[PDB]
Amino acid sequence: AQEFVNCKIQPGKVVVFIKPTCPYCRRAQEILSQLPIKQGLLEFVDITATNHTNEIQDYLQQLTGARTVPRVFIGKDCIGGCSDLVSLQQSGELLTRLKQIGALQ
Repeated sequence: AQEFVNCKIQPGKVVVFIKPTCPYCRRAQEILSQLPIKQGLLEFVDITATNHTNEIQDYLQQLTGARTVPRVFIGKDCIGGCSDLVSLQQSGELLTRLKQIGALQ
């Protein structure tokens, strides 16, 4: 399953692949949704609701360098997982990363 993730991301959206069975996806949800971002851009896309985690996660491994979730895509740039997301929040690098894609408002 390649097209699901591939077509779900675009530039000029903050797409995030998640599963509700990751405790880490709940972190990323507050972490990201705490920040003032263009309405509709933050989209937590699911990897078990409508698909095959097992396939998509492996595809994400190839496409982004890691399979483990949450997996934040700030406008066709995968920033990494929640470990990286924490740096970019605390360092503030995330804010710059986002506003390029026309997010913060």
